[PDB]
Amino acid sequence: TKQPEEVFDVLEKLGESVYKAIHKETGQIVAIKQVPVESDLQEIIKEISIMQQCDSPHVVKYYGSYFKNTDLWIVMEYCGAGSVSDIIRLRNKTLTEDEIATILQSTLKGLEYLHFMRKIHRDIKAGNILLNTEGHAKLADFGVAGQLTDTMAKRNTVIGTPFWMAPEVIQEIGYNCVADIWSLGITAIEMAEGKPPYADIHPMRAIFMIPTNPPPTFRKPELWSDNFTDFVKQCLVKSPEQRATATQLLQHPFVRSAKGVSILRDLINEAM
Ligand SMILES: COCCNC(=O)Nc1cc(F)c(Oc2ccnc3[nH]cc(-c4ccn(C(C)C)n4)c23)c(F)c1
Repeated sequence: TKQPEEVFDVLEKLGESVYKAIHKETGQIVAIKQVPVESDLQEIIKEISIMQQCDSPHVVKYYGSYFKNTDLWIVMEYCGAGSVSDIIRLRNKTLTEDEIATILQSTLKGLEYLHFMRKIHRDIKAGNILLNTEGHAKLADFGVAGQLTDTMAKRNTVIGTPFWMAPEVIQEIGYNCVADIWSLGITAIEMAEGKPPYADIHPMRAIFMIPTNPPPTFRKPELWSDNFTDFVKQCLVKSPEQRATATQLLQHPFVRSAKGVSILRDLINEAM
């Protein structure tokens, strides 16, 4: 119930509108997203309602909102390294298997938690996985997330970002939490190659082919271990009923043996 600029000292812009700020009472660094109150709020409202219901170390926290002048200030957990796709672009380097194993282990714990709560993220991609400066990965951008309920055991909205969308999401048939596991497999290729399969095709053409085409594979299979190859194959099983869960993939040899967040220390330092 206090004015936002007496609670927060706003520092630099982080994105275009998102700012770094200090919570003046604890010295904790936060991210503040500022949107005009007169803008289209549909996805911000959806996003904030999903984040408010989540309490996981693997999901970006929401701390609250304020009116300031004619803007809405949305206060969130600060992830100082930015997104995985920011880190790939900034270093001009794809991630090693070990870096990918460590990031995807934390991503999978975030998926396991969301899936237990009957949430589907629906936009899993390197752009939507943020790292804090200590190297802990967090799921962000709940703008298109779905909620299963007792009476609605499936969603059927064709939604997501085309290159990352599961075949059953593109097709008319309903789907459930394991749509995110397909998106995770595409994200694994994205982190290893810098872009998803079909990145150079028109998105609306790519969406037409994903349901009919075989599961994608690495562009240069000889670069990658049997474990990494098998991990991607399990993620990209076309049958949703047969596809591995987040819990099961946490035991996959590629993930189960991942190094701690220290292997991301070089990576984060170079990026920042
Ligand atoms: C030219 O290409 C682009 C350049 N890169 C670039 O803009 N990266 C970048 C990456 C970010 F993650 C980013 O946002 C954050 C940064 C730190 N900590 C955060 N905590 C929460 C967020 C965040 C930002 C936006 N959201 C909404 C989905 C509600 N949430 C956040 C941002 F503002 C910018």
